[PDB]
Amino acid sequence: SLQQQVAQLLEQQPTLLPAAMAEQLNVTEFDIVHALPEEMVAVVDGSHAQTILESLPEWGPVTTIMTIAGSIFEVKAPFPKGKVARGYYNLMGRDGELHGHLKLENISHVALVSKPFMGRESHYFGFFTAQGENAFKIYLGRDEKRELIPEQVARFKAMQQQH
Amino acid sequence: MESLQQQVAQLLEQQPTLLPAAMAEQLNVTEFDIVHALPEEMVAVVDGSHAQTILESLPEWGPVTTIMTIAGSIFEVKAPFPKGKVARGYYNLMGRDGELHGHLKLENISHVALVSKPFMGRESHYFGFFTAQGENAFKIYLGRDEKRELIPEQVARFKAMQQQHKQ
Repeated sequence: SLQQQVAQLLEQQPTLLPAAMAEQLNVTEFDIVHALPEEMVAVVDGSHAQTILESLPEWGPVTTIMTIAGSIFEVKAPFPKGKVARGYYNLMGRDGELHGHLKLENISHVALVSKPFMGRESHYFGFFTAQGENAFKIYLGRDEKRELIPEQVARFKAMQQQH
Repeated sequence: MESLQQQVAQLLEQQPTLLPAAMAEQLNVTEFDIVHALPEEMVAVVDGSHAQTILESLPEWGPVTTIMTIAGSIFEVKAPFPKGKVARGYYNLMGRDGELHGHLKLENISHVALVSKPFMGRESHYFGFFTAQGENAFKIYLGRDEKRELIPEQVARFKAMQQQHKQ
């Protein structure tokens, strides 16, 4: 299939994030995610990710990344809690946190993903669409030092196969 | 069959709550077309070439709310605006604590709008950033205090800016 059809580049062409390889292979970033090595990804049913999202505050510091029009926005803070109101998954941040409303209903799939970049591991949650597009991602937060909380990564790997 | 301007004004008086994106769906146009069709007093449109400059002025302003929309999900950052420096591909943001971090492609912003349109029945102002396609990349709303009111300084500054680019 595709995974096999191009694992040449990863990580022989190291440093290639899924979104960009999508272009070389002309398939959704999700297609790449599916095509990633089993070690690398942990694909999940996308329906009602509000509970996985609800677990997020416990984790600690995280970085929330959304990219629109080629601009990248990231907020480095603990994930907000949340409640469902007016049909959406709404805000629950108090300070320096993330707001405000998340239509998760349009999220078809969630992929827990861990791919090392530039000689360094990288672990995040990738949120997708039926279209396969990448709505946004949650990268594991980091200490004062450049990388990750040791407690969190354990949860990340613990996710596969399931808790 | 009226001008887009007339359709939009009509839409204002009949459905004030409607956001310009929603309006965009309503009349089957890009968001820039509505914002540009808004009543003359209500909006200034400045070249995207000046985008950077405007952002460079914002860290002084104080706390603002940067909002973006992806896949029906809306994301808001209530914080002051980070200073920035152009490196490699982008205008890179230097965020501290609560401030937002990122890399903005100011080259792919063809237009910047200063829009004074009431939000949820209240006084509201925002900077809109538009691609060449006419889609709204992101918005920067003027900040509110704890008592839910705007900040006099920000509104004075923003109004003066509108006035400038109104020629």
